[PDB]
Amino acid sequence: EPSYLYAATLCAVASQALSIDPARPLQTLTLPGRMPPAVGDRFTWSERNALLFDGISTFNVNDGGEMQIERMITMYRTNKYGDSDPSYLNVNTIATLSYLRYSLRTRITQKFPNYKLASDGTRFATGQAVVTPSVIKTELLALFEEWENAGLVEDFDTFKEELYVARNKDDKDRLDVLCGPNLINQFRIFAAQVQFIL
Amino acid sequence: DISFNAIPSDVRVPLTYIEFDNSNAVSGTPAPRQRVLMFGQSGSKASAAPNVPVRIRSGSQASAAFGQGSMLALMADAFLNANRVAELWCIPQGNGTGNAAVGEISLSGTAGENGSLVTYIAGQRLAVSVAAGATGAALADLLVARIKGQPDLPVTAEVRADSGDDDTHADVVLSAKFTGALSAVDVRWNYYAGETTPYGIITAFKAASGKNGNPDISASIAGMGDLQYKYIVMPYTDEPNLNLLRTELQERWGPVNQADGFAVTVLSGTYGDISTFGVSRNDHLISCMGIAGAPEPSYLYAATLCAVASQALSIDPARPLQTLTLPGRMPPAVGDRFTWSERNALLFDGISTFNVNDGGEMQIERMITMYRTNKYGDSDPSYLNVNTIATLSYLRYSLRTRITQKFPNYKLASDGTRFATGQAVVTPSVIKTELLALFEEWENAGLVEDFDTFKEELYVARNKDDKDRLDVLCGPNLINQFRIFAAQVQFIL
Amino acid sequence: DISFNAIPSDVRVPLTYIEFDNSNAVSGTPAPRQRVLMFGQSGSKASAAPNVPVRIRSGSQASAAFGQGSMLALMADAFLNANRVAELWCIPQGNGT
Amino acid sequence: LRYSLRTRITQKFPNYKLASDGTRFATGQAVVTPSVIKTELLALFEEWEN
Repeated sequence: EPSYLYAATLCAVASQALSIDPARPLQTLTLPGRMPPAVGDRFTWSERNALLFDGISTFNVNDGGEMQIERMITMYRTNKYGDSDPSYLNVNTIATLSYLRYSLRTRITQKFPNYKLASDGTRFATGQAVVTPSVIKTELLALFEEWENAGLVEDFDTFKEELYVARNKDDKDRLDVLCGPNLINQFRIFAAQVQFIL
Repeated sequence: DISFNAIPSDVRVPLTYIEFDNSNAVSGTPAPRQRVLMFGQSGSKASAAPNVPVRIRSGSQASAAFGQGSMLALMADAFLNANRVAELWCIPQGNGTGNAAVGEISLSGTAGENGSLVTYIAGQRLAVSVAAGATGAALADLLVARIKGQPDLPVTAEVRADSGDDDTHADVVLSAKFTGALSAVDVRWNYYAGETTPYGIITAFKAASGKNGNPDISASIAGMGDLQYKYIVMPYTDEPNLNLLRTELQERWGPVNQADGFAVTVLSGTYGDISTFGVSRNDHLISCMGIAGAPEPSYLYAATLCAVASQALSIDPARPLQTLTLPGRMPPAVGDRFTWSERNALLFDGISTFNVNDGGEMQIERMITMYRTNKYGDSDPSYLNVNTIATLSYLRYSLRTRITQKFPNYKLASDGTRFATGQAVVTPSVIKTELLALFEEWENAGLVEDFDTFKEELYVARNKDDKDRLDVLCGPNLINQFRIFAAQVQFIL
Repeated sequence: DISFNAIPSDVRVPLTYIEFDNSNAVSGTPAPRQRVLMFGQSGSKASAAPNVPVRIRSGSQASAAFGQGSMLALMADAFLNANRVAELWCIPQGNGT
Repeated sequence: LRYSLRTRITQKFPNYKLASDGTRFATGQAVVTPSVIKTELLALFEEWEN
């Protein structure tokens, strides 16, 4: 079949998997109703691994004429000055980054409109709309827990330690927020050494 | 939130949605199916394609497809008579270098009594009625008629006249249907007790000189297949074919293919040859049972040995094979059987040994691999037993089957992660508990030993170099067979 | 972290990889096989060439291989009647002046 | 004793990487500090002390 049909079906199943769970690996999902390449014209294990190194995603042809997904990877292998960066290797990484940005944009634009930021020592009342760096920091930690129950952010203690929310000393009316992504990782490869004792 | 599949989080139709998940369904591990592949040889007029794996379910079908009387047909018949449940594959190898003639039978003399003559060729027994006052030419004609009457003989025979002044003496020339290093067959007279030859007949067997060459297993391995192929019989015993099989079996034994195998062979020859072969091979994926003076050819014993081993180790891998019998396999004649010292020396060489029970039944003393030294020159018992190899293969199969089924596509995280109750997240602690549960499972099954050390030495950790990987280092402490049993009385009077 | 033998590190294909290693696979020490070599003399038949080590397994085979009534025939006969389990090797020394 | 210890050293520690005692080697990493070899030798000494 022509390439665009495979592209359409793969995008459909990928959208399903990533919308149901952004950080779920697309390892065993199948392309429904798509004819695989004939036997003797399929990449072996070594070819698939080499292609995954090069940047092109792979696919497995399981028994029953079904076409799976294997590892969807983004064509990102070279850092800015040459080098080799895996921070965008998994499509799950970029998808989860997009989901986190979406959720944080929604929460900030919903819970904090028309508020008035102030220094942490401000004696703001209970109902008054004032958000100190400490208040927004606690809100961010609670929100991080809110998408920690549903996975997707792995560690918490390192996130709390490295979370740096500060008032912008120059100019005004913006919180300089720097947070380690602490993105979760997908169970892709299992390596086990038996080392029998006898 | 439960990690769902095929239930979008962006659904708002109020109809209920139920999902069937095939993960976390099978408990324990399914018992592997018994797959045995025999690298036999096919004679002429064989309708099966050489160097192509073919499934065969009946001995007659194997003979029809692989050529009638070919050694592969006999191997298949022996295997099927010794084992039925095991799924059987076979790959013919065509024919190899070497002359097609085996030897000559000189049946000279003049009948003195009115008895019978029995000739045992390739194990198969042939009976000829001996009439009183009959010459040897008539008996040779009757014997060659008997040989042609039995298609299952790997060798076909033709009568040749005296070519001399004498008249009674006549020759029976044998010619193997398959041309290979195993084309030579064993010919004897009066094997079973109570049988005897008449006084007049003088029997002799002139073995033709020449060492034939086994066919190369090159196209056979290049198209062997990708199935499990638990056991791989190998009638051939020369260096290059076994080296090729070593390369293939060591590639399979590695973690990049995950499919395990074992190469069961038999050698028939002088004790020195068997000992040299055993000390020279040194491959911990191959086993051999040396025999001397075997009435049947080597491959016929190899088929039954593989059948019995496959059944007895698929029933329970760690269970030894001290008593498992070889059904219908003719033992060597008394006086040539290995004594206790010879069998112990063979067990310390690398060649497996056999015990002949009262009545002629053959039994397995101890079947072992060829592992006798480490990478260094020092000795090593780690891979000594075939049971160790079978149990390790089963353990790898069990662990792979459980891991690829319970955690198909999950998300790894550190141990201290507050994921949901039903969320599909794997942590080092989760994998440790899962591995401990599976270890208890096969300990209750009875394939392993002490659990405290397994729990203490089980180490599961995320790879700091590359993510999306879990590194697991465990110690199973395999269960050990009963083997010998030494006791000192220390009686008190 | 762990040094995995024969497992290809730096790999991407999603599967399961399991390897067996003999490190920490032997307890105590394996039982050393006892081997005895004799520097005896042979004559008469002496089918085996002198100064050639022969794994001899029986007294009759020694007599037929080292000549009847030779030093090595008697020595191997005496040894094998005392310790059959040991692995034996004989080296004939030809003839002495 | 030499036979047993040669077998033990040639089997238990092939392709390892020794280091000073204060090294921060991981649990599974192939590192044998002098202290590790000392404890292993004492355990082996017990193994042929029983």
